[PDB]
Amino acid sequence: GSLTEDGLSYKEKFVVRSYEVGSNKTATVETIANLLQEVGCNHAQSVGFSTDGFATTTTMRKLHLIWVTARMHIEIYKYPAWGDVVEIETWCQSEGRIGTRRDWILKDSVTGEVTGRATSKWVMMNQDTRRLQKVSDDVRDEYLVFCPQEPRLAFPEENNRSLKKIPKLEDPAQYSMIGLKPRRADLDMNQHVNNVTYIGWVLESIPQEIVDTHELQVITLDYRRECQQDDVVDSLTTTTSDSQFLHLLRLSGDGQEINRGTTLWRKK
Amino acid sequence: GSLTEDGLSYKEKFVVRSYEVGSNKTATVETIANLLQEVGCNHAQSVGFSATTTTMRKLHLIWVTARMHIEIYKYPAWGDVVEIETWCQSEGRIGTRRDWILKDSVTGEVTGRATSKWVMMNQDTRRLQKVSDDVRDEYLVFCPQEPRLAFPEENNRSLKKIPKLEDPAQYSMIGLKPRRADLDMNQHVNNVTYIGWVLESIPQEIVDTHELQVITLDYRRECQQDDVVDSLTTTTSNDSQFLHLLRLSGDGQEINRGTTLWRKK
Ligand SMILES: Cc1cccc(C(=O)O)c1N
Ligand SMILES: Cc1cccc(C(=O)O)c1N
Ligand SMILES: Cc1cccc(C(=O)O)c1N
Repeated sequence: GSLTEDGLSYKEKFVVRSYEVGSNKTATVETIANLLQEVGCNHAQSVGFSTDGFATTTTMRKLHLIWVTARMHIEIYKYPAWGDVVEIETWCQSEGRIGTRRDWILKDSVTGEVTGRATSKWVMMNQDTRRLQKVSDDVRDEYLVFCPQEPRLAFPEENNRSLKKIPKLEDPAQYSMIGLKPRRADLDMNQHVNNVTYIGWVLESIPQEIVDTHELQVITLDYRRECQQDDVVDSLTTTTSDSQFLHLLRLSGDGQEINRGTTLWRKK
Repeated sequence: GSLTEDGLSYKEKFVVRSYEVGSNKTATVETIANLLQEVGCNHAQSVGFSATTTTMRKLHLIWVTARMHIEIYKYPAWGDVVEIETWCQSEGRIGTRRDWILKDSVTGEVTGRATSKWVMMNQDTRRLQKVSDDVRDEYLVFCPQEPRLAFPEENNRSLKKIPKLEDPAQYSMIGLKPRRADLDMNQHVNNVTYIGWVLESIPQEIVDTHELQVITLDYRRECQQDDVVDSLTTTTSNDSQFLHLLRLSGDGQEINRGTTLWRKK
């Protein structure tokens, strides 16, 4: 990949792998989310944040700070097929003075048509205590120059789906997958559960009959609390409707909420 | 990637991704096994295959992994370019072997090697069978004529009868279940998932202080989408060796057996 001419965004092409596709011989949404992470991490390396940290800035490393996702919203129009080339463009923007947004646009490498778009919100956490830490300036200065000055949104529309508030799923859930546990392949380089794993866990409670006859169009996922290496998760889903579902991930023990989300599915 | 000049092997470069590395910021052995599968699949596409030949598809025959042996000297770091070369070799009526060599794309040094055994099986009855002359003739042209081994030992450590782990196991990870990300395009559990499951029963203290050097894994039966697996490990031994067994949580049916060798970091 490479930075664009103005140095305010990063672009990269990926060839969809054999093990990256599902039943339809097209990329899974988890493969997509992994590619968004990879282009985001290559964008960080191209602006001088080395591979000694997981896309953390130089001042973040001095403060023992890491990045944590607060929200993820992905919309796919066409999933790339096995062997197809997909080009992803990514950029960052501070959101006033609370968090940081990372957006992506996915395109067909040949025709240039937009096949997908994503947006995410990020906050910082102390890697040792695992407490969310407030940005008291200085950190913003270290990366402001790397953001577009004028607002640039992947979802520029008024009242788009990425801005919607998510309610908490009421018991009893219509569908469930219980006793989900992460394995070592689910962890990132900081030994935290990869943000993509929670997408896989939310989708575990969707009935196979929906998965086989419909395609995932939109997923919005809020991250409230991290799942630890020794935690057990329960995935709950209820139909709210195109098929729409409300999702909740909670710890098997005490029932503490870790994620809430919604998904929209289109018939094939 | 591309076939080599003689068309008897296939080569491909890969850039190690952020999500493909572990705590050491180097590729996990599961990432390596996924890349071996990918270059093996691309080799098959380059020679006109599906995996299956014309006569295999008429006889309802498929290829299935019987054994996998991987040895890693240096795991590539996040961002490093790794070049993998792969080829197949006939084993007569027994089946076929697929070998791989991993190299540092910059220096050319061999950083790893792998070998696998494949047997034919009727897709309906699940019965393993000998390779017929008609089937063999359909793929011998794509194999090197002179034998070419990734492990050119006469009495190699890759090939040896793995014993069955005796109960009680020293270590265990129980109730492992595959999720949709663990399935391949045919909705079968990906062969690499079994490596991840075997490694789940290794104590974290060994993982943090040691690097995996050798893994040998036998495949006896496939885990279904609705199955639950138990991973069992016992130390057999600066080097630590373990004996492994994967079995179904219910009836205790064996699905895999293996061994791993680890070296202090
Ligand atoms: C550390 C980091 C940087 C940029 C993107 C991601 C992501 O997972 O999408 C990520 N985890
Ligand atoms: C503005 C900006 C661009 C590329 C990467 C980062 C980062 O935090 O890794 C970042 N903050
Ligand atoms: C030599 C060779 C290359 C690629 C695939 C096959 C196969 O039969 O699946 C094979 N036998």
